Amino acid sequence: IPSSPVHLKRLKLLLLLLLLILLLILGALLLGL
Repeated sequence: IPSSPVHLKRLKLLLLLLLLILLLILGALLLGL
């Protein structure tokens, strides 16, 4: 069954957002909290 590109877009957006939040916390980690 085909998959609309919008689904893939949201699946990639969610991953990018997760990575952004991860990177954000990896910044706080430099302060210790």
